[PDB]
Amino acid sequence: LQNIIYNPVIPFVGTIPDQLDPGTLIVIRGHVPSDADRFQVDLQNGSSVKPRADVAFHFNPRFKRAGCIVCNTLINEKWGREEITYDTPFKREKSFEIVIMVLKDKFQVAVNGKHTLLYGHRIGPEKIDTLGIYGKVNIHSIGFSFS
Ligand SMILES: CC(=O)N[C@H]1[C@H](O[C@H]2[C@@H](O)[C@@H](CO)O[C@@H](O[C@H]3[C@H](O)[C@@H](O)[C@H](O)O[C@@H]3CO)[C@@H]2O)O[C@H](CO)[C@@H](O[C@@H]2O[C@H](CO)[C@H](O)[C@H](O)[C@H]2O)[C@@H]1O
Repeated sequence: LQNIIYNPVIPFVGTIPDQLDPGTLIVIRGHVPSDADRFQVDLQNGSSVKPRADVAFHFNPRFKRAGCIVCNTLINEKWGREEITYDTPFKREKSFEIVIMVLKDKFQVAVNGKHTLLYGHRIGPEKIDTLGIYGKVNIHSIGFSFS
C-alpha cells in the first residue's frame, strides 16, 4: 500500500495523491465506538464547505435498529436517490477493514474480506481528489493502491 496515513484525527479531510483509475484500491482500517449512530466515508470533488463539495460516493454505515449502509451522491448540495444495503457487516465495538475498488462504471466495496456492495458512478471518478471521513469512527490507517 502507498501514501499511508496513520491514526488520523476525525473529522479527516485529505487530498488523494493520485487518480482513481480502474483497479485503484482505497483501504481504510478502523474501529466502531460503542456509542456510534453513524459514520461516513466521502469521495469528494475538492474540500469546499460553502458550497459543500460534491460527493461522488457517500458510504454511510448506520447503526440504529438493525443497521444498514446508505450510499448516495451529492451534487450542488442536493442528495440523489439513496441506495441502501441491509446486509451490513459493521458493528459497534468491532474493528473493520474497508476496501473500495474503483471500476470503470462503479465502485465495488469489500468489508472484512467479503463483498458488500456495488455503487454505479454518478460523477466521473476523475473528479475525485479528496477523502473525507466523518462521524463516530476511529481510523487506524488509510492507504491506496493506484493502477
Ligand atoms: C444530519 C447529518 O448527519 N448530516 C450529514 C449528512 O448526512 C446525510 C446523508 O447521509 C444523506 C445520504 O442520503 O442522508 C441524509 O439523511 C436522509 C435520510 O437518510 C432519509 O431517510 C430522509 O428521508 O432524508 C434525510 C435527509 O436527506 C443525511 O442527513 O452527510 C453529509 C456528508 O457526509 C455531512 O456533511 C459533512 O459533514 C462533515 C462533518 O461530519 C463535514 O462538515 C463535511 O464538510 C460535510 O460535507 C452531514 O453532516
